[PDB]
Amino acid sequence: DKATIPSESPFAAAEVADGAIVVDIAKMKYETPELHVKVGDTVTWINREAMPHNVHFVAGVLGEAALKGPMMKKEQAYSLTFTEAGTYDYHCTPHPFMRGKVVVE
Ligand SMILES: [Cu+]
Repeated sequence: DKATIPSESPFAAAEVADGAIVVDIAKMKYETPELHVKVGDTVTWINREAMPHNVHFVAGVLGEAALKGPMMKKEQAYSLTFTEAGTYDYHCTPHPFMRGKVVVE
C-alpha cells in the first residue's frame, strides 16, 4: 500500500509523538484541509470536539481497499505514515461534506 498504520485503534492526544505533524479537527472541519508533507512522514489527526470523526480514503487511493479509519472520540488521535508521493483525498465517513487532502511530495 501507500500508507502504513502505526495503531489500528485511536489513542489519546497526550500520547501523540514528539515530532508529530498534526491536523486538528474542530467545528466540523479539518483545520488544515490541504497538508503538504514529505515521503516517510507520519500525519496525525486529533479530534478536538465531542462529535466523533474519522478519516476515510476510498478504494484505490492509499491501496487496493478503502481505508476507513476508526472513529475518534474527543481528544483521541490516529496516525498514517505516507510512503509514496502523490495527492490523497479523504473525507469523514458519517459527515462526507468534511473533506481534506494530503499532498505527499
Ligand atoms: Cu467527521
